[PDB]
Order: sequence, then C-alpha cells, then structure tokens
Amino acid sequence: AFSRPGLPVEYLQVPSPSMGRDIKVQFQSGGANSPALYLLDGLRAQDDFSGWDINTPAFEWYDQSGLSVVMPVGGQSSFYSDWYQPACGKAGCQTYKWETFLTSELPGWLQANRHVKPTGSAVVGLSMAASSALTLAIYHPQQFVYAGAMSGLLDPSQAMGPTLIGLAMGDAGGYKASDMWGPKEDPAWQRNDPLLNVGKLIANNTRVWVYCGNGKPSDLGGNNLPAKFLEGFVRTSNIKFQDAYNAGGGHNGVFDFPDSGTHSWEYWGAQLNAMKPDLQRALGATPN
Repeated sequence: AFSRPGLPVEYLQVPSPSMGRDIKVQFQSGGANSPALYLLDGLRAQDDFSGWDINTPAFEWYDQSGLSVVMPVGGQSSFYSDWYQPACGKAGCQTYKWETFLTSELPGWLQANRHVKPTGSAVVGLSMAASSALTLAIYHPQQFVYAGAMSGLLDPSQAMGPTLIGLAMGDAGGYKASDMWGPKEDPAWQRNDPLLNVGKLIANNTRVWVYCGNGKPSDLGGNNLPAKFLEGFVRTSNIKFQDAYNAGGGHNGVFDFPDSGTHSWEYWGAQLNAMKPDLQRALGATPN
C-alpha cells in the first residue's frame, strides 16, 4: 500500500514463514525488473519505520534512480542473522531468522509481487548492520553483488568484540548475544566475522563500499561523547578490514575514512547519497 497519493513509497507486509509472522517493509520500485538496494537498519531498529526513512531523504534521493529501495522494518539487535535461540528481550520473545528472510522469503516475494530482480542487488548497512551487509554478500554473492558497510565493527569475533556486542545487545532491547551466536567459541562468531571472511569478498569480486568516521564531528553534527567514542572505537576494525582486503588482492573496493564523522545518522545519510551514482553503475540501473 502506498503511504500517500502521488508518491512512490509503499509500506508492505511481507510474510516470513521462518519467523512465523509478517515483516513490515518500506518500499519504492525502481521499475519492472530493476535491481534492488537493501538498506539495513541500526542496532536500535524500531517497529514502525526504518532508521533510513526516519533520518534520511533516502527514498526521495533514489526516486527514479532505476533502483528499487527495500527497507525492512524491525529486528532490534538482530544483526540481520538467523539466531540459534529465540530472540528474548525486555518486551518478550520473537523468532529471528533474518538471513533466511533476506535471502529467500523477501527476494521471492518482491520478484513475484513487485517485479524486483532477485539477484544483482546491493545491501547497505550501518552500525550493527554494517558487518551484516558484508556477511550477507559473502554467503550470498549471486544475490548481493554489492555491500556497503558504514561505521561497523568488522571483526566481531576478535579481541573483545563478543563482549562489546553483548553489552550493546543488552542495552538495545535487553537481548542476549549467546542466544544469537552462542558462547564466544561457537563457530557462528568467526562465520559472521567479515574481516575473517574477506577472502570470499575478494574471490567473488563483490563491490565493497566501507565507510567510517574518525570521531571528530563536522558541521553535519552528531556532536556528543557517545557518538564520538563509538566511531573512533570501531574505526580500528575498519582499517584492519581495508588492509586485509588490499593485502588479499581485493580490487573492487571503496574506502572512505575521512577526518570527520561520528556514530550518527547525519553522516550515514550523506554517505548513502554520495554512493547513489556508484550504485546505479555497478547494479546496471536504468534511470526513471
């Protein structure tokens, strides 16, 4: 259903057999059989709207770009992954099988009901979703030939990442990290660690766009200690990723590590706008 008359933005109820419920999805067609752009939300994803629409002119920017914008809604602290145990937070439990939903249910449903090409898509995520995007492309290269990672912890299985992710998950809905990928030594951790699986991005020649601020705010804003420290903190993993990608022979990446930016939406939005033309070219978009 369209949100308003005269505008292309739609709100959808896409059924998810794996999660036993309907997942809300904001959508905007880029035309029949047009490539898809999946925008993943951050750690504190709400159930009403995607952080992308709440905080950015995304839909408006991509209107007529030839790309179909797909914004799933919900999944706080989900990391868009398929969890071992039910996702139990302060507000009860739910089934989290986001990798399944994103790699089969949603694609299929969009192809059949909105004529969205199921392969040759881009998946861009920020914060939590940042590594999710890289990971999705790594295990589903035919579907996602392009992955965008903004301000993410790219080596989640390393150093204190497991503990830090747990602290984050606990503060955002009160979820438990072990319910998702189990204890730190469980194979799930190094499987969902992009820095450790960079070789696949290189082998598959996936178009990679990684972004991360240095912690110093600019005129764009986001000037507060938490936003500054987080950005500075996750930047390290981003550099390690760039070095691994380069060392490994990667030759289809873009690394934007400016001398500014914090962990806030003003920066992620500006970045999503900056990558529009690159996205169109790589996905073969046809304007209008």
